[PDB]
Amino acid sequence: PLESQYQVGPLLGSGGFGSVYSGIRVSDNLPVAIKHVEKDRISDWGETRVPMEVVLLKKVSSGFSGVIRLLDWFERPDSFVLILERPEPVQDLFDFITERGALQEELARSFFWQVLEAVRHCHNCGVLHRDIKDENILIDLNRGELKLIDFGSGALLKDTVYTDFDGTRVYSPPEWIRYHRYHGRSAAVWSLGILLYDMVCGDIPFEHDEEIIRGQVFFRQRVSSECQHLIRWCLALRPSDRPTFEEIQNHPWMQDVLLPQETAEIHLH
Repeated sequence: PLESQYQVGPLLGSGGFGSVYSGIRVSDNLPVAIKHVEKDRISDWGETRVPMEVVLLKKVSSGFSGVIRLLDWFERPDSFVLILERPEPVQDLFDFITERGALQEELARSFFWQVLEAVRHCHNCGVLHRDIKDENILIDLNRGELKLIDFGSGALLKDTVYTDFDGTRVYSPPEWIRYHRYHGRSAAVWSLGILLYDMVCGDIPFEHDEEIIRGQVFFRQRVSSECQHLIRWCLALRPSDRPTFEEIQNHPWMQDVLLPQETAEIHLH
């Protein structure tokens, strides 16, 4: 009885992922997020049959990490309901960048670093997010911690080729655009390059398919030579030419990252 143990609040948003509401667990007042997904709207089912998203979240929800955890879930006649962790106060990265514009490199470094740690955690747990972008990143404004949300387009990680994709197009790699084929890790690295550019310039680098495949990056804001270098590396046209997660985190631009709490004290408080 999901109706008894949770006090529903306002709608946080809705879209491809379904409808998400703010909530509070009547039990201990723990703040949560309640996600509703209609069964007719989900193609990927995992293993009882449940949306892949539930399988994915269970694999990454154990222990602490930078990914929003699955607290519990319920099946309804025509839909599934997922109870998600909800930090507070929070603002998604998209809104934060829309209000502040381009982010100082020190802040982008801390944020980017945390996203990398979150993605490594998922990959380490056999999960590929496939829709990494500012809209799917939550910022705990008081602790300065980022959290990954929406695994609805994800998949179990594998070393073989992927021929299916339903994530955000302007964040998808040239190989998906041209051949409808991509490998997990290298496609993730490309989306991380889009994300980083987004953070330091205030907007994404490419809008049309032709720009994605051309792959030339133009900087609309002042960005250090080292950051520009990391961005162009993540956005290498040839998948194998992109850096591994280890190479990204060992990159000159990624050194001396601030701690989440310092980050909040200096940039968010």
